[PDB]
Order: sequence, then structure tokens, then C-alpha cells
Amino acid sequence: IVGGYTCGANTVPYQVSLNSGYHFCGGSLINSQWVVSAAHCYKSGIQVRLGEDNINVVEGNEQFISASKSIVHPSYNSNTLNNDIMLIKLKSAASLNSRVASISLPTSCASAGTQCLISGWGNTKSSGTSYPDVLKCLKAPILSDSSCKSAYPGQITSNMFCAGYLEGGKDSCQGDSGGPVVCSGKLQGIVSWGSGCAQKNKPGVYTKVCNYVSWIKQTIASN
Ligand SMILES: [Ca+2]
Repeated sequence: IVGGYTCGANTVPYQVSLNSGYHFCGGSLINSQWVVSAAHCYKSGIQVRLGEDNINVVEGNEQFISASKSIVHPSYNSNTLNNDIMLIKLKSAASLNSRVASISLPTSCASAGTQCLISGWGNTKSSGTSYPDVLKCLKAPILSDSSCKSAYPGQITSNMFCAGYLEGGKDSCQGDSGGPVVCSGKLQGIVSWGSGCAQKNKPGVYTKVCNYVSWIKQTIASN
């Protein structure tokens, strides 16, 4: 997250870190046994880390649970990033409390102008590299589809939205991928892609979760 603020420990209780020996992507806990992340974060050997603030220090609220099954969306396209969503099933259920909690799925899509919270452990610089140990947060609005398509001609599908600031300076970045965009207490986006970080006229692009609720629910019910 570029241009954000330190969230505070366990203030984003649905945020998870995906770990394969190191943090590589975020995700969101949607019930006690399932996480949603970006398909471009797929790999084998994932441990899900719940209850984290500092990802390099054991602080006492963590739960570390291995994945048993990962399911990339059936229509994910790695070239265009269309349908950039996956589900991860945990080997055992997490223990839910005030510091480790699920986030609700949306019943309707959010409109442009809605303010959302984006969070992650990604790079904090737009030029150069500095990775934080503690969770960072950013409040940002959803942008109109027309603005989004103007910024990225030919690249925005109906399964994507832009959020952020056309003036630059505040954005998600490398290492934030897969993490949550929460608006009015519902999961509306997944950190997906952009051109650089925090550049003028190049806001972040997010997977539009409201288009996937049916697939999520039916997949969980059967797996
Ligand atoms: Ca920790």
C-alpha cells in the first residue's frame, strides 16, 4: 500500500497472509474454513496465516493453517487477468473471535463513489522498494466505469473495477495482491492489477466480487 496508514493490530480481522516460506499475497476469510484471493496468487504449498499484524514476529493472536484444496475460477485468463479470483479451503476450521473474523459477501454490487478500505503488506513506495512488516490500510473510492476504461483502454472487463485516485499518490502495490477491498462491511473487491503503483491516471484495478457470489456459494456447498 502506497500512501496509506498503519491499520493497527487486528483491526482488519478478515485479512489473511498467504505464506509459502514468506508472505506472497493477501486474502480474505469468508467463513471459518474458506479464504478468497486472486487467481494470479495460485501456487502449491500454501499456509494461511490468520490474526497477523507483524508478519515477522509472533505476537500471540496468530493461527497458521495449511490449505487442503485450491480452486481457481474456471474462466481465469492469466493474460488479461479476467476472472482473477480463487478459493482456498483450510485443512481445519479457524477459531473465530474479535481479532479473527469473516467478512460478508455482498448481496449487491457497490456503486462508483462508495468509499472502501484496502489493506495489505505490499510495497509502500511507487519508486523503489520498501516492504512493511505491519498491516497497512488505505481508504479509497470506487471510480466510475467510464473513468476506469479511459485510464486503461481495451483492458477493463465487466468483472473489474477501478478504485483510488486519478491524481496518484495512493494505491495498492506489489504484495497486496489477493487482499480485500471492503465497502460498507462487505467484500466488494480483490486486489488484482494496475500499471505500476500510485501513478497519475493509473488507479488500481480490482476483481468485482459481486459477479462471483453464486460461484462462491455453490463451490463451498460442494467441496
Ligand atoms: Ca505475527
